Parts: sequence; structure tokens; C-alpha cells
Amino acid sequence: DEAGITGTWYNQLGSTFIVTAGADGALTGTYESAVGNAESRYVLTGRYDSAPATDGSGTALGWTVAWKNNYRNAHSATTWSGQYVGGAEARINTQWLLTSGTTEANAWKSTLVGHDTFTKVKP
Amino acid sequence: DEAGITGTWYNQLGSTFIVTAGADGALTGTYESAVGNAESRYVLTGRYDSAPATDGSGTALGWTVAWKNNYRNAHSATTWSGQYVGGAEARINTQWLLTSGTTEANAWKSTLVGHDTFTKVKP
Amino acid sequence: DEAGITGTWYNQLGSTFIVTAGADGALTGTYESAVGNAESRYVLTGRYDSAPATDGSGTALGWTVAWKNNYRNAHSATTWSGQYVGGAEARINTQWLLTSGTTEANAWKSTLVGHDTFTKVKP
Amino acid sequence: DEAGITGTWYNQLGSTFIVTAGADGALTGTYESAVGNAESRYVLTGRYDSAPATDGSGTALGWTVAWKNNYRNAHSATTWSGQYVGGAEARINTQWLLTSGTTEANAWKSTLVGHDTFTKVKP
Ligand SMILES: [Cl-]
Ligand SMILES: [Cl-]
Ligand SMILES: [Cl-]
Ligand SMILES: [Cl-]
Repeated sequence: DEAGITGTWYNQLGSTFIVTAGADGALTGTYESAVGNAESRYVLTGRYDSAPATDGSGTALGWTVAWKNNYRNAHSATTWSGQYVGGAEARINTQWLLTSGTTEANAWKSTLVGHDTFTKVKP
Repeated sequence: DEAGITGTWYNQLGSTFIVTAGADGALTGTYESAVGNAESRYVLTGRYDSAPATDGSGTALGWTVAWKNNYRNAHSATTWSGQYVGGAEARINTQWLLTSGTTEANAWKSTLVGHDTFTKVKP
Repeated sequence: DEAGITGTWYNQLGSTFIVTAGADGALTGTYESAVGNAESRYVLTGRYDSAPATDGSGTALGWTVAWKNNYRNAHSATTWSGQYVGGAEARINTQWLLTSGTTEANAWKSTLVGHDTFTKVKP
Repeated sequence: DEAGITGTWYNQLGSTFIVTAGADGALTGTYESAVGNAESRYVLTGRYDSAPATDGSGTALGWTVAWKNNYRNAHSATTWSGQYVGGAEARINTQWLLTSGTTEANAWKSTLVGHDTFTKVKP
């Protein structure tokens, strides 16, 4: 699912995930968020299972964006954890954790959680 | 906190996180889990805020491991999302999401969540 | 949104959530899961904001099921945390945490996380 | 673990959880948060496994607080999902989800996630 994963994906919010899946298990690309303290593209890196099971299961993967680029720094990072599901309507189904840098006093409210589903057509 | 982050870290379970923080915001290294369907080291990649706030807040970061190496493939990936907190007892405080590849029928039980705290001395 | 919330709801998996919202903020009812180690109905209790904002925001709420009834005991409990969104296609959008009782050794893999969306018509 | 659970508990933040475990699986009590948009006590309700396994596993449980009382309304609800672990240093180890009521536009940032550990002595 190297060929399955590589390309341009869009989530439910209208964000754009541009990724290359390497033969070695690497994910590399850019992320553009349609929401939050973000503008333009951000570097992403991650990993995927380059030898998934052949029993109809999805392909596990994850990636990170730190929300610093040449335009903005939101002092925060999101990780998406999920699986790719191949087929006519391919999907990447994820859950995510968005941690902000905080003082120790505020650390209890550091981390947002949510879920994004990515498709190969805007959605 | 490039110099702060780079090095060897240990969590509460006795896992080993070996990371290099690049000037450009990259995290690269290896992870060895003391638990689960894992043996030896696994590639990791991630990102961190290379220009954190200077108001006493932590440094946001995240990374991914896909649990495939030359020994084992657990058809799963974990992402850690958290912040580095500098000082005498430096810490990386994370929450994580562990997604397994599943059938669509089993996707509701695909994802474990937990929390790991890393220190520079075993802990 | 007492009248909005009270009634029968269905999620994406085909589970059935039967709830009464009390004037005092209580949620009481039964839950029937279409998946997992479950059969028939389970007691639920929870709470909701009985005086939500009037600026178009949702109504925050949560509830718990312990997966013990007269038929089965899965030694586990789920909590749903979310918001009710009123209107023609009313919805309750949740994220959930499913904790199993474990030994200390296995506690790192105790907790599943996911997301359920409930509608007033099967869905 | 009815007798184990019933009583006064304290988390790492200095919050106070006062609970009664009923023979029927109910949890009822009050919660006082040391942080956030909160003052004084809030109603809680939840559920626990009233017939846990006898193999050394913990007792699964969960509860909800809606953050409305006679003093304040934060238009939000937290659910804690976790397990009770009996013994000399009894503990309840939880993960939590704090959902705020939001507009649809802001729903992606509705939910905080974290972890609380409760002990029978301040901690
Ligand atoms: Cl959804
Ligand atoms: Cl902990
Ligand atoms: Cl979804
Ligand atoms: Cl902790």
C-alpha cells in the first residue's frame, strides 16, 4: 500500500495532506490545516506498516506535524494515528492528539483529541 | 531545546527512546518497547517546535513508530504527542495512540490510548 | 435540551442508546452494543449541561456503562464524552474511552479510544 | 470492591472525588476540581464492575461530571474511564475526556484528553 498511500488526501474539515510513502516505511510530506492557528503548509513525517497483513485488515500508520513554519508558530504538535483502507473509496481513518506547549500549571489542558477521516477526493 | 531533547530517554515501563532533534524541527531515532508485540529497536520519526515560547512553557513534539522491524511485524503504529520540559529533572510528558490494522468490522477496537512520561535516567 | 436529548438514539455501529434527561442534569437509561463482549441492555448513568449557552453551541454531556448485566460481564466500562447538537437532524457527537480491568503488567493496554455519532434515526 | 471504592479520593492536581459505590454497580457523589473553570462541588454519577475478576485484575469504572452547579456553568463535561486497584496504596487510574459545548465550526477543538491518578491520601 505504498502506491495506495502516496498522494494527496483531504479530510472532513477541508485540510490537505500531501504524502509520499517510502519502501522503507517512511511517510514524508506536507499538511495544510483548514482550521486553527495555521497557515500554508507544514512539514510532516511519519511511519507506516510496509508489509500489512493480507487478511483484509487495514494498514497501520501515523504522522506528526509541529505547527511551526515560515509564517506562524502555534507552539503545538499534532499526531495522527490510524489505518489506511484500500479500495474504490480509499480512506485513511485516524484519531489525533494535539499537544500545546504549556506551563506546568496548565499542563492538564495541554492536549486536544479528535478524529479525522481522509479521502482521495474532497469530501 | 534541540540540545535538551537529543539523547536517550526512558519511560515508566522501561522502554528506551533514542532521539536526535535536528535544527530544522526533525526528530529521528529508534524506539525499544519493554512491552507488547515488540523486540529490539524500531525506527521513529517525528517533529518538534524548534522555536518554543520563552515564557516557561514546554516544547511541543510528537513522533511515530510503526511496529515492523527485521524481527517482528505487529501490524500497528503508535504516535506520541507531548511536550518536553527542561531543567534538572528534564521530562517528556506524552499521551499516545496505538492503532492496529483491523478489518472494518473490528475497527471500533483498533486504537489503544495511554500516557508515557520519559526521563533522562531510568526511572 | 432536556426534551431534545430524551429518547432513543442509534450510533454508526447499530448500537441503541435509550436515555432520559432529567431537569436536574441527570442522564439515566440503557445501552445495547451491536459489537464486542455484550448482549442485551446495560445500565447507564451520566450528566449533561441543563442550562447550555444560547449562542449556537452544543450541549455538553457524558455517560458511563459498566459492561456487567444478568447475561455477561466483560470486566470493562466505557465513558462517552460529547455534545448534543439540536435541529432537524439532531446528533450527539462523542468520543469514548473503554477501560478493561487488567493486571498492573497489562495496564498499558487497558484502554481503547474511539468516536461514536448518534442520530434519532438508524443511520 | 464496593468497600474499596467508597470514600474520599484525591488526584495529582489536588482535586477531591467523593464517591459511594452501590451494590448494584452505581457510583454517586461529588467532585471538586482544583483547576479550570470550577468552584465548589459538582454532582457526579457513574458505574463500576460490581463483580470483578479474581485473577489480580483491576475493577473497571467510569463517571461523569457536568460542570454546572449553583456557582458556575462551564458548559462542559468530563468523563473519567479507568480501574480501581486495591491494596495498601489503593489507586484509581483513569484517563479522561473533557468536552466543551462548541459551535459546529469549533467542534474539532471541543475535547481535551488527560489522565488522573487518585489515591486515598493527598498525594
Ligand atoms: Cl466522525
Ligand atoms: Cl501516570
Ligand atoms: Cl467518524
Ligand atoms: Cl502521569
